[PDB]
Amino acid sequence: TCPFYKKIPGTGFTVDAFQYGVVEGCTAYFLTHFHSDHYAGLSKHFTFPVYCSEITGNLLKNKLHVQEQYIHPLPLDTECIVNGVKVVLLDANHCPGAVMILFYLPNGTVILHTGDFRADPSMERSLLADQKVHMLYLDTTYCSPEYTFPSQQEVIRFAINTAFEAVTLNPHALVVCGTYSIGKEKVFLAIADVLGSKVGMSQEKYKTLQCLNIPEINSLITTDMCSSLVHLLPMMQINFKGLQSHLKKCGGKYNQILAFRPTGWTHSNKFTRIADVIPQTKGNISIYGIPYSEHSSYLEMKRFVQWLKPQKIIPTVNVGTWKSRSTMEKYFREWKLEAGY
Ligand code: NI
Repeated sequence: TCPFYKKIPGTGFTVDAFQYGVVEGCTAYFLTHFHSDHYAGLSKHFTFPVYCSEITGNLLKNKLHVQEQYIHPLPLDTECIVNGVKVVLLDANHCPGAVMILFYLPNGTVILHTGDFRADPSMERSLLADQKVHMLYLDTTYCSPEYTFPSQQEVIRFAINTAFEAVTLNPHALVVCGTYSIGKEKVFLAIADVLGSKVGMSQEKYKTLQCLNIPEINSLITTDMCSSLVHLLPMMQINFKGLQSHLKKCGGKYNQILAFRPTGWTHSNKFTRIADVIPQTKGNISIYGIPYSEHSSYLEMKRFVQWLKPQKIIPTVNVGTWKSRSTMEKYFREWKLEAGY
């Protein structure tokens, strides 16, 4: 059955709760963003109201084939009424169309659900600053002090300079960027822009990108692989074997590959700065691991929560084991004692 952390008290609302069949009591199903763990169970066969951003709605319609009558897109940063309750959707700084939701309960309680997010100081001057938040449903993906990473901008700058140098040294090199879902689009779009190229990709991936309300998208992406010097491939193909194979497929138009695997955290975050990063190399193919994160680091999460000062925290990630929950509760108490709430 639907866990308590996906229910919003004093409403018949749920969030990211599509895998449990019909939820008893539920009159409106919110979807924070289009990642398969969160949407799991939604399909053309779902017949209840789904509330979401416009971008998430485009994806639901076109990729999952959910019928249009059941999709209720809402604009950002706007007070809206859903089934008699005031809500606001905010940018989560995660992947395209990802939202946090603010719920104003009839009794006067205020609840923030972060969905998946990457906490940032610009969220300190949104509609959140205007009133007290009593309860916080928190993306606790990286809630442990070992999880540090550079800013998105440091990582993009590194990627840009690396790619520009390699292709100026060898104008017959191909750049490849690995991908599995939506998110991290800036990696491949910034590389292409410094090289004066469009990004080439499969038909399914192109269809996905065409839903995302990215300005000038038609000038940036194509399905003609031939005509482009940055290609997207599935993450699973980003290895020496898959990359040599792809290079045979392109018809001797390129004689070298430089490939980027955007990952989350891995253990080498604990020593190496972004400037020290060096690739793995086998012959005429080089692979760079770059920690481009769309989740809060420990320090970013801590700052956001210390600012917000919620009366209660409800974790939404890593809640499946008692050890993880116990560990997280310890960090929440520390933050509360340091900050005086
Ligand atoms: Ni996500």
